[PDB]
Amino acid sequence: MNKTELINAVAETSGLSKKDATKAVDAVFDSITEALRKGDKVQLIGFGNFEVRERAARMEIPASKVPAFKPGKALKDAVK
Amino acid sequence: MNKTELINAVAETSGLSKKDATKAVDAVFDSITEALRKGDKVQLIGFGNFEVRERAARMEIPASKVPAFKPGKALKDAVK
Repeated sequence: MNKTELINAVAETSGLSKKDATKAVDAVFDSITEALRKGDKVQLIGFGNFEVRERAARMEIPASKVPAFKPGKALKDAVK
Repeated sequence: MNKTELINAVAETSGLSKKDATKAVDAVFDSITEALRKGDKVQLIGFGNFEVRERAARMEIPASKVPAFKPGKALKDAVK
């Protein structure tokens, strides 16, 4: 499933037009990206959580930030 | 940021009403969950990819499926 297909699925099940579904899909992902940028954690009931972890400085290799996702029980169970 | 706050952010930036933004947010996450359930991979340009990995059977511990996320370059760079 790619982005175009996700937008089509969102449009079809929500009743929004494809133009509005597009706006909403972009806003979801842009919002999550902005929250992480600020160093906040995005906690979504049922789905999972997004957070940023810092990878430690070492061996003359600087520290860096890594976006990460932890699946929630609901997603873990649906996939099993 | 929790789900309610994500919905508010989506409503505010997309121009949709909070009721429609709710529908769209749920559809995004339900769609991604359904795609994984089917064993498909969700590839979203800029953000990242979701996929299911099988954890191997071993030591009289059965195999199991794990939902996973790989961040895309765009998200990696925005967060750094």
